[PDB]
Amino acid sequence: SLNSTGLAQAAINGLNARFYESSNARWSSDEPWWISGVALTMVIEYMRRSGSKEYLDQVEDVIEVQRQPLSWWPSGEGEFRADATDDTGWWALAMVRMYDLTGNEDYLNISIKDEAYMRQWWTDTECGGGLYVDIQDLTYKNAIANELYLKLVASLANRAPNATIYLDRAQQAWTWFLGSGMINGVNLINDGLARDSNTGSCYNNRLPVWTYNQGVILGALVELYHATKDESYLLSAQAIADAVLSPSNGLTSSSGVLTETCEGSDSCNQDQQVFKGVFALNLAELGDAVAGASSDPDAGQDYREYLDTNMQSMYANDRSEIVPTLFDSSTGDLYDVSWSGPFRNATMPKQASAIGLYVANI
Ligand SMILES: OC[C@H]1O[C@H](O[C@H]2[C@@H](O)[C@H](O)[C@@H](CO)O[C@@H]2O)[C@@H](O)[C@@H](O)[C@@H]1O
Ligand SMILES: OC[C@H]1O[C@H](O)[C@@H](O)[C@@H](O)[C@@H]1O
Repeated sequence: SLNSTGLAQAAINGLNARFYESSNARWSSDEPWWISGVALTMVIEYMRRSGSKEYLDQVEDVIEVQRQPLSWWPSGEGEFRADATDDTGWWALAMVRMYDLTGNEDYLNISIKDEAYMRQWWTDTECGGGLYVDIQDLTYKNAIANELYLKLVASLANRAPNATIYLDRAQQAWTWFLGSGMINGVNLINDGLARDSNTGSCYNNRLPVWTYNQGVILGALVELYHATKDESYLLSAQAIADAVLSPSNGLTSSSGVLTETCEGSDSCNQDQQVFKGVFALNLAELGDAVAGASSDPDAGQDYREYLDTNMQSMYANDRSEIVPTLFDSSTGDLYDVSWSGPFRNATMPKQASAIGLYVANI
């Protein structure tokens, strides 16, 4: 009915025409640096699922420049090692995807360097495990930094030469995450952990439920299944997904459209504008593993129909075409944050989220 591959390329062309900076090999320097790594992930995954290699040259140029020691964190010594573990995690998983697309061991070596870098802030003395997100302060063990790390060690357990240690690290990380309390009573993941003032024990801080905190964990459990052939990991991922799928949990609208919790008040900041695309791409990873792990043709079809239903709503209601000029013949599509509301503007985080949903249906 619809060509998700064609609309994905048009969305990537719209991302490049309005937000790419050739002089810096980066999308929107006025936006967070880690979202540029998410945009790189979506472009690499587009090329992987579609078999195309249009943006290969552009993406290697981005890596070569962003590999260098960051001006705001020279102690990281480059290779995407930043002042925050989650920032490093986004780029590390992008290198895992580039290694899957090209097979170049160079990109896998970056993810290995990033794993050892992030492990430096894993402590068993607080919360019984987990790593911090604020490297400079060490005051928060949130969900995203531990979900990105868990998916990284689980991915290296399937690709790295010394994969046994990465499997043990991933198995012990999922054990800590499941026992941390971040997964609440409805199988949704709150934002992070809080520390008791007197006892020191950690507990769910009951902070907002973000869509991207229910996606990265799915890809981690998928990789944990590919490394162990244990369908128990998928069943855990299906429970988290099914909770997001249920309209009674507030994440799925009555029309069946994914809605971030800030969309109602129109207060989604620069970070939250990209959350939805991250979940969609990871949900496609979970659906692909579920359909292959069983013989039922209807396996994972609930997840495919959801991504399809969300695509048509974003197409019909959130799309906007770039105006071609007599000097600038750049064609492409632009998208806002609400996958069902109206198009009012378009920024790079919302554009990257739109690409993720199109790629999640290829
Ligand atoms: O006051 C700091 C600010 O950041 C922390 O939230 C981070 C992350 O855990 C959240 O998922 C996203 C959501 O926008 O923002 C940060 O990256 C928390 O300490 C949060 O309470 C706070 O607003
Ligand atoms: O309250 C839980 C959590 O919320 C804050 O936003 C963070 O900065 C942490 O320091 C704290 O532990």
